[PDB]
Amino acid sequence: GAMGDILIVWAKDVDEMLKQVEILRRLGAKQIAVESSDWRILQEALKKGGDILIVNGGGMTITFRGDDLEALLKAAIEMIKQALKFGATITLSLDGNDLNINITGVPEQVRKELAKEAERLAKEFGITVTRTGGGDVDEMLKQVEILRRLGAKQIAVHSDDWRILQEALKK
Amino acid sequence: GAMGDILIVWAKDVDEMLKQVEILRRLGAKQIAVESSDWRILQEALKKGGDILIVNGGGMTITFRGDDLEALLKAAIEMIKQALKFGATITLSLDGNDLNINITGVPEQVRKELAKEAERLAKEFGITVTRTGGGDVDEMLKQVEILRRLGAKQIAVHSDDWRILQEALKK
Repeated sequence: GAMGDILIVWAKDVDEMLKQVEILRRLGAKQIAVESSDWRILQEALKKGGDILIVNGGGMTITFRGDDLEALLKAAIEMIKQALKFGATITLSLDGNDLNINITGVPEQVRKELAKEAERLAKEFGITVTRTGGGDVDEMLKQVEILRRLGAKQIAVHSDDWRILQEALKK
Repeated sequence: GAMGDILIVWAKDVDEMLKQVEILRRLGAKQIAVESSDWRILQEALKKGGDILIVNGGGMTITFRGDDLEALLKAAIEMIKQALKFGATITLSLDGNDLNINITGVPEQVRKELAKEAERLAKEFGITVTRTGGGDVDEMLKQVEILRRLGAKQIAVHSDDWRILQEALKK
């Protein structure tokens, strides 16, 4: 199209991913790359005819959920400060009662610490939290090979995510 | 490679982009997609042999700079709350004394408001701020065509960015 070749659709839920693709296809979108921490969502993207994927190999998605946006923001702000200080790249967006946080570029131990901190903040601010993705480098390698077997043509990795995974592989 | 085909490198400075590419190439990285709000950085990516680009068509990058990280975080947190409430996707990362904020998925008027708010917060917290990118839909279309003339093979747009730009084109 006039604005580009590929739209990037981010998802942490397979049904929300399919809803977003349908909206964009109705607006005349053609090629769609799906970005997700959930390997199953990337597999669904391939099943439905996508072949460009963006992974979260070493990181995870944290989703705070609640009626009170000010409570979600208080929890997210503590996650932002801690994650940034450890050298993370963090992406935030609102979707109804969800505040979605995609985290990359921290070692596995630090990400597990952040996941535990998310659970503590959820309890502190009277909200719920879900984790999407979060695995080790061997699982990342295994799941990338599965995506290729299922017909992925282009798999993209955030450079900070890749550098963390390469460091984990050397160890 | 074993972890994927493409690394995504984000940049708001052309020299930092080239530094990151060299680091990754030394670690054995091959294909690199460059993501930037600055069309000149995307043009440099093509000049140096890249052909995959990720734009920020309707959004912008805001960079707070200062010695006091707690001051940068105070300014960034006000930007996060305001941008999220308007329906933005925001990506944050630290790089030395810079706090980088990539904003997509808000209409042009709201983005201009956020840019003015960034200038006010910089003054309030005794830090500096720079804007990278930020243009209208006609400029976006013009610059995408220039990237294609300069040999771009795949141009990706965030779906929220694309939906804002499509809405601006209908108007």
